[PDB]
Amino acid sequence: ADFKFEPMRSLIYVDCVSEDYRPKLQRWIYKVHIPDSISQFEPYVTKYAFYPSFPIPPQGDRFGYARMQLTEHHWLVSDLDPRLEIKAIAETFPMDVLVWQGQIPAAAEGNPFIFAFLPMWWEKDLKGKGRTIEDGANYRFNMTIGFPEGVDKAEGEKWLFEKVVPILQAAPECTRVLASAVKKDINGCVMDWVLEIWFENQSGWYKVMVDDMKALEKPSWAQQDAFPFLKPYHNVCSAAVADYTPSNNLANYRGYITMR
Amino acid sequence: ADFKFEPMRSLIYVDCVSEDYRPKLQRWIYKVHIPDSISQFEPYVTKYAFYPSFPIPPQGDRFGYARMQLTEHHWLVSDLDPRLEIKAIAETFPMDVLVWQGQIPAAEGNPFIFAFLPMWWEKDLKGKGRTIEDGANYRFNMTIGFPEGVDKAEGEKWLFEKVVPILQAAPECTRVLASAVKKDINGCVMDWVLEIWFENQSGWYKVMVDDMKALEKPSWAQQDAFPFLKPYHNVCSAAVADYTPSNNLANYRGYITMR
Amino acid sequence: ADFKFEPMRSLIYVDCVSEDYRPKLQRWIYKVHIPDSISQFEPYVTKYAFYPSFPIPPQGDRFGYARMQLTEHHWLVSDLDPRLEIKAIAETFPMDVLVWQGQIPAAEGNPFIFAFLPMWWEKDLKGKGRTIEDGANYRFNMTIGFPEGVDKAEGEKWLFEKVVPILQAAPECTRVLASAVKKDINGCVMDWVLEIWFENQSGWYKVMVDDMKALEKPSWAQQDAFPFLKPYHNVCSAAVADYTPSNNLANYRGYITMR
Amino acid sequence: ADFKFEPMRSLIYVDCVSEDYRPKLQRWIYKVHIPDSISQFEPYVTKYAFYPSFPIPPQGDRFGYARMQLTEHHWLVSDLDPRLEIKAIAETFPMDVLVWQGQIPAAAEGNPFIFAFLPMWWEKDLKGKGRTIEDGANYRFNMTIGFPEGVDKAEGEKWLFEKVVPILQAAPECTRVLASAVKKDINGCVMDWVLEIWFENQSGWYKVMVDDMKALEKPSWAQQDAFPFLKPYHNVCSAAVADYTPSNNLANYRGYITMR
Amino acid sequence: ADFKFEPMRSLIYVDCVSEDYRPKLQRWIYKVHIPDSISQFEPYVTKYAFYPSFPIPPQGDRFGYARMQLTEHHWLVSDLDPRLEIKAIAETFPMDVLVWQGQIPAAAHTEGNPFIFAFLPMWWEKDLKGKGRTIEDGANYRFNMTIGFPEGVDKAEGEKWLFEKVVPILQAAPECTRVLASAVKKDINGCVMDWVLEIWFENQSGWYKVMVDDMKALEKPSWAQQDAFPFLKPYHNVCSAAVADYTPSNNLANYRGYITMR
Amino acid sequence: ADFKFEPMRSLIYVDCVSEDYRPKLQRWIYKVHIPDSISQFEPYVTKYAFYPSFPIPPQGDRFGYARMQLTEHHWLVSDLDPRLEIKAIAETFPMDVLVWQGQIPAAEGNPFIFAFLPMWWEKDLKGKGRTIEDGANYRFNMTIGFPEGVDKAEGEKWLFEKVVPILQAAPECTRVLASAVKKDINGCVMDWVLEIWFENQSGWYKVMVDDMKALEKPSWAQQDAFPFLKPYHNVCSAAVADYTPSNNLANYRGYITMR
Ligand SMILES: O=C(/C(O)=C/c1ccc(O)c(O)c1)c1c(O)cc(O)cc1O
Ligand SMILES: O=C(/C(O)=C/c1ccc(O)c(O)c1)c1c(O)cc(O)cc1O
Ligand SMILES: O=C(/C(O)=C/c1ccc(O)c(O)c1)c1c(O)cc(O)cc1O
Ligand SMILES: O=C(/C(O)=C/c1ccc(O)c(O)c1)c1c(O)cc(O)cc1O
Ligand SMILES: O=C(/C(O)=C/c1ccc(O)c(O)c1)c1c(O)cc(O)cc1O
Ligand SMILES: O=C(/C(O)=C/c1ccc(O)c(O)c1)c1c(O)cc(O)cc1O
Ligand SMILES: [Cl-]
Ligand SMILES: [Cl-]
Ligand SMILES: [Cl-]
Ligand SMILES: [Cl-]
Ligand SMILES: [Cl-]
Ligand SMILES: [Cl-]
Ligand SMILES: [Cl-]
Ligand SMILES: [Cl-]
Ligand SMILES: [Cl-]
Ligand SMILES: [Cl-]
Ligand SMILES: [Cl-]
Ligand SMILES: [Cl-]
Ligand SMILES: [Cl-]
Ligand SMILES: [Cl-]
Ligand SMILES: [Cl-]
Ligand SMILES: [Cl-]
Ligand SMILES: [Cl-]
Ligand SMILES: [Cl-]
Ligand SMILES: [Cl-]
Ligand SMILES: [Cl-]
Ligand SMILES: [Cl-]
Ligand SMILES: [Cl-]
Ligand SMILES: [Cl-]
Ligand SMILES: [Cl-]
Ligand SMILES: [Cl-]
Ligand SMILES: [Cl-]
Ligand SMILES: [K+]
Ligand SMILES: [K+]
Ligand SMILES: [K+]
Repeated sequence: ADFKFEPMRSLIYVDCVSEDYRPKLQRWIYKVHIPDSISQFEPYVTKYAFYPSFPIPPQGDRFGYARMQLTEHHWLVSDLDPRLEIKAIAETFPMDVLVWQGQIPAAAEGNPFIFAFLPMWWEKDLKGKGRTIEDGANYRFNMTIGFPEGVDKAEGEKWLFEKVVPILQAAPECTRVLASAVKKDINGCVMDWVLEIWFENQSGWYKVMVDDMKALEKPSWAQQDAFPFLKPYHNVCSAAVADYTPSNNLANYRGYITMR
Repeated sequence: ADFKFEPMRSLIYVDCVSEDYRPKLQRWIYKVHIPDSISQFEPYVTKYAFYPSFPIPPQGDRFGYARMQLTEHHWLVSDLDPRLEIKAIAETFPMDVLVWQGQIPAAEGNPFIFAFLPMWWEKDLKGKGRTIEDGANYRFNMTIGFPEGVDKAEGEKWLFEKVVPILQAAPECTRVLASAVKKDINGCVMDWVLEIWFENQSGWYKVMVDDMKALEKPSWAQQDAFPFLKPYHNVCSAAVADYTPSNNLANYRGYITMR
Repeated sequence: ADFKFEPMRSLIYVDCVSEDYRPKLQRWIYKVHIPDSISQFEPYVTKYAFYPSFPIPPQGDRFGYARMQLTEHHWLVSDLDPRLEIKAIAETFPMDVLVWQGQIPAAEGNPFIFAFLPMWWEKDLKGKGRTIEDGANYRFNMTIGFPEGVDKAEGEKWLFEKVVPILQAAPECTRVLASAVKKDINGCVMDWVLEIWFENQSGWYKVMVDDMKALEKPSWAQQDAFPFLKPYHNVCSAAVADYTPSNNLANYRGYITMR
Repeated sequence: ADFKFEPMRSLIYVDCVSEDYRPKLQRWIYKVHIPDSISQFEPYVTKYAFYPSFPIPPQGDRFGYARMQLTEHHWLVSDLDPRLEIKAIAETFPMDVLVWQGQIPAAAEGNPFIFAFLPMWWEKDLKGKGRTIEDGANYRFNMTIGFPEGVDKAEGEKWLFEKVVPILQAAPECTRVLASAVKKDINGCVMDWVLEIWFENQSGWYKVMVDDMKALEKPSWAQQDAFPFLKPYHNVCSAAVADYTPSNNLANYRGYITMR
Repeated sequence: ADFKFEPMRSLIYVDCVSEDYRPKLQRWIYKVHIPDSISQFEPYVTKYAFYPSFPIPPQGDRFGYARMQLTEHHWLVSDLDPRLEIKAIAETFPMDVLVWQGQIPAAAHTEGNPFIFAFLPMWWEKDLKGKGRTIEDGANYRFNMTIGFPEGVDKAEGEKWLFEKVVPILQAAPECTRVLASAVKKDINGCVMDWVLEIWFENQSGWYKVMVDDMKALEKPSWAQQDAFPFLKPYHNVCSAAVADYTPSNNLANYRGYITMR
Repeated sequence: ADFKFEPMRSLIYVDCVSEDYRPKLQRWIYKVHIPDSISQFEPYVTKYAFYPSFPIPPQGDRFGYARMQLTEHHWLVSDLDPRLEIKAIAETFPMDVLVWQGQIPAAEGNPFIFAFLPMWWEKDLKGKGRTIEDGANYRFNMTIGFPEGVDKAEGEKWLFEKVVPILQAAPECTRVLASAVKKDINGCVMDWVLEIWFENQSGWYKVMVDDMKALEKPSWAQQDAFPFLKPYHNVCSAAVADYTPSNNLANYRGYITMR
């Protein structure tokens, strides 16, 4: 049977729940996970990249801040096609990785693995159209949200656009707003939206995403007292990243060369 | 909604209208334009290459000769899909680029010619079976668009029944390939892209200038001699080599400057 | 017209019929064939790799053992689409290559076996979940095609109900994978591709020679022992490693010679 | 005249004095500084790499912790040879870079530029000889020190190797100790030693470098009350880094590709 | 015996004497010469690059203008050490290449131009104008020129002329943004050239204004081999190229074989 | 203190004493040894390459034939300088590697042969001027060390006045190169490295076995026939191709596994 041409960009929000885990998690990612991954999908993934998160900002924990990285893939086919379950070589994946990323708690309950599929192009351009790289360095705050069980999706959308987006648009500190609807049909991801919101720096982020958002009234479905009113790491995940990453893995990886 | 699998090769004819602009245009292309471009389409363009033009030959001006390069992309999806208009980072594009390439004057402006094609040539009209072992080629790539109110079928008939026979008769011409432009993608005025190979500039001239004097002047002619089309508007061209070092998705390592 | 999205993995079984031909065949493959191939299909082939065969094992000749390599491509479109027949530059292909690989004699010629598959194995029959951490594999890749007038369904039933169970039972065998050949693409005579992993040559021999002695000789047998198929015509194979340095779209930098 | 074969490894300790500067400094480093640098020394530098610092640990400020990265070069000739002062193209260097790194304040004192030359091979192997990458992920604490004005160098050396290093050796948390003398003859660097001290993690670092070092008595020349007893960023600089960096710039750099 | 550490930058001035030869010469360079060269010196050459020449400017012929490229190597050891003459695989080098480049004439009837291979230190010895120029300051038209004074001209006198008569005209011209110079290492391979200069402009017009028009003010030296600056015999005592800041042909990093256009 | 500029090429003769060890040895070399090595010497080694050996020829065992590969390094400094003994990260080195290569048995082990040379061959004795255009070479690289108490000058005289003239006379032999081993670096027992080219295995055998029967057996002979030296102890060799894909500082991208 045929395989469908299904170009998509996916994002995984990778946390590191303790600094003591960082060397181990980082080693697994770069030493073990990259080659396993390329080995499997080189023929049908056109880009595979890691975007290390900037230092967690103040109150970033309330946004499900990924303290390790964003993992980004560009697919030509759906990885959730059941035919793609068969692999000559399976990935080397210690259960410890789940501890390091917080999927399993210190045994807190655990945090889910958030793997959001999107179209390759942003669906909505809500602020900053025409911005070039010449305009300067961006503090790029990528955030995914999923409305809690039994909140009507259209009602969540209405909240987002009526209440939240206008505050982003109004803030001179915010230079760019982009959004896409999560493709729910692919893997049953709980998230509904991915937004990217750019600032000049952490202080700008905080002014807008913490101080300006104090004006919002608390929705009836709120799972925390303040914006984003969603349960950290379960219904909201995020990372602040730079414009550039050296970890463009299909082009740039040359093995796990160690420092002398 | 779905995105359609639309594998295509595109060619852009990049001129440099004065030698005094060459350093600036070349810098923009290699220093600024490459990274902006790769940044945008790395996931759905499988090849992105520049083919620097050989020195403009005698009477090359009459063929809309691109004095900088051909720019070549291989796409997996149509770039003219409206959904692809949204970009996180837009390209850095000074207005001066338009002057350098001759789109804007600083007597008359020339259009930006961006022709989409299938990835494989539709017609193989001479030289089938030629290998790289057979020698170095002077590859004359030429695109033409018939003027307003010329029946396309009539233009096609002229091309294939009058023009190509002259190419076939010349032993100096080693290869003829052609494809119809995909006009449905971006409204390009051009109708055909041909590639015509010679051994060298003198062969090109003997055939494309001297042998073509035998053609009679069509009624729609916009100039007295072949190609009878308005330079840079209804005909563009470049002569290029078999190989380019500028295979940008594989070969680019930043704008390293000479010491 | 449209081109169909047709992701496929293909395998070619490349023999070297005499050791005296090995330097010449290897030179052609790496010096001439790689650049010709990349030149043609860079935009619509996502991976192009050679897997050198391990030394031919005892009785390997009876399995149509490829003494040079497996050649592997990953395609986004069918290479047998008639539109893909047209190429600006054709491959440089000396007739001697056919001699070296045994397609023609300098007793009897062997066919060119080019099998198209889906990119993912259809059947996982032993060893699901094996990781690279579990150790080095001796990977025996084997393709078979039932002789003329053997019912395909009957051959399939034999393969999966008689042959594969012997593989499954052997502790020496760590992995069994299989896919049906896509016969609709290029008319390949082969019906199945299997990959069967061992620890080493001795394990391969214990299972593929000694354990297979238990099989009844089918009525259609073309040789007395498993695989009961005519070497190089109805069975081809190679044993290869997990890794190859010849990942050609990523790793090739020209034919640099030893000092 | 001849050029001397002078193989050396150099380290630069690159700070970022405010989180608000991080995007700008990081952009300059990766977008502007890399190509300028490669352009100049590609023919006589065999390796050029950046090692991003792990998050600053508790009390890391007291160690002159470089909040951006270590910059590492391997030279075949001395960069301080006066003939090497001439360059066709000079580096693009906004004065703001000095602000971002803390060399100058915002329009005697910011912090000096610390550029330490070493031999390519560590001179002293004081703990953990034989360690392989198979033995696990390392938290690699690289630290350079320079004794203050009018402290006898031999006396400082004796203190380092007879008082400080024994505490490192006694700690099971410390898996590796390496040291080299700074080549002072190259560029007049104030630093005298570079050490690298490995731990499993941040907690190990802190247990040893803060808690175990409380047992040291305060030298007469001390410029702060606790180990390392040297003035942060002036007489001590440091960074904790991983075994691997994706920023192996002579091999891995493909231009400043921006995230979509 | 020991090999001496001898870091050097070399330049070869590669001409193409007819446009009809360009496809063949270019094919040889990129298809045959690159891999042969890398095969030989990968272990002791740290950079190998080609800088294609800009279109020959007006009166460029009088400057021994190389119509193909500059070839640039960075050596760790002297290639003229006699021990380096032995090579497992020798370069494939048809005598036709010499025709294409103008070293020999095309066909026996009843001199061409010499091969100019100049060794330099890796760093310019003299920075005479434009110190501190960055890439941010804009695109350069980089005119690289090598000169060798004719037989029986005192070298010190030639030097004094160069630096005290010629360079001041460059200094006075606002069109000229950079002047760099090094003495040729004559001890390596007996090259006739004495100096390599690089002189930067914004563009061809600037080059011409300065190197042709402003130089008309020079008086003609007694040793002159032509009436106008540079007063030296084209291709024999003067060679040159105008090149860009950047080349895609950084061959040790960038070469992936002779991939042909579709 | 200073480090001396000491440009050298070194060769290591890597055997594989049983086919059952080949997957494991090959995995260690490509998965573990490459990154460990690059990690250590990237800043002062300009080239690091593996040349896989062709199949062992008839009687190749008598020449200490390396059944895995030649390992080749180009150094800027002496790796045997005692200061280079200190390394942040030591190589991961299972003792089994010594079994696989035959240094240790599962009576007698074979030594590790690591020969340092100048980067350029000292003697060109046949085939000067041969280019890659002249064809594919079967390159037989052989190192020899005269036994204890044989005068070195006498061995040299034998090599160059008795052995090499047989190579010179044979039309099957297209190239002879030789260098003296640098004994001062690491105490290597070997005295010479030669490379001797043929067209193929048959040519190798005709010359190195049949033509060498004419030599009289030296008094110091450790075996009856040429090379008259103890296999793997006083003679080691490999036949290799002109090209290797394993140019490790340029070409390595991690241990990507076959699908
Ligand atoms: O990036 C991760 C990853 O493996 C994604 C992925 C790729 C291919 C698949 O078939 C698939 O199901 C998932 C990733 C990561 O970056 C960190 C982790 O802990 C786990 C991951 O899967
Ligand atoms: O090649 C050019 C180019 O930018 C093509 C292109 C790329 C991405 C798109 O989305 C698109 O619509 C077009 C190009 C060039 O080479 C020179 C120029 O002056 C302008 C160009 O666009
Ligand atoms: O791999 C080979 C190859 O060329 C396959 C192929 C590609 C495109 C086509 O149109 C086609 O018909 C075949 C290959 C090889 O690896 C070795 C050979 O000797 C010949 C080959 O074709
Ligand atoms: O490492 C930096 C740097 O400037 C190095 C250097 C190398 C060679 C020279 O001749 C020279 O003058 C300087 C560096 C860096 O890597 C990051 C920064 O943010 C600032 C730096 O100076
Ligand atoms: O690069 C060229 C070249 O041949 C250099 C060289 C190297 C070693 C030698 O011993 C020697 O004599 C020369 C070169 C080129 O790149 C292009 C040309 O057109 C001509 C050249 O010589
Ligand atoms: O390449 C090998 C190797 O390790 C060489 C080497 C490097 C540095 C040293 O200090 C040293 O003593 C040796 C190598 C190989 O390629 C295969 C092997 O089996 C063993 C090796 O050492
Ligand atoms: Cl913590
Ligand atoms: Cl586990
Ligand atoms: Cl900025
Ligand atoms: Cl709360
Ligand atoms: Cl749809
Ligand atoms: Cl019109
Ligand atoms: Cl008619
Ligand atoms: Cl006209
Ligand atoms: Cl259709
Ligand atoms: Cl044989
Ligand atoms: Cl049959
Ligand atoms: Cl049976
Ligand atoms: Cl039989
Ligand atoms: Cl690549
Ligand atoms: Cl801060
Ligand atoms: Cl002080
Ligand atoms: Cl204090
Ligand atoms: Cl000496
Ligand atoms: Cl400019
Ligand atoms: Cl003269
Ligand atoms: Cl004159
Ligand atoms: Cl590289
Ligand atoms: Cl065996
Ligand atoms: Cl051959
Ligand atoms: Cl002995
Ligand atoms: Cl014997
Ligand atoms: K204390
Ligand atoms: K004059
Ligand atoms: K004998």
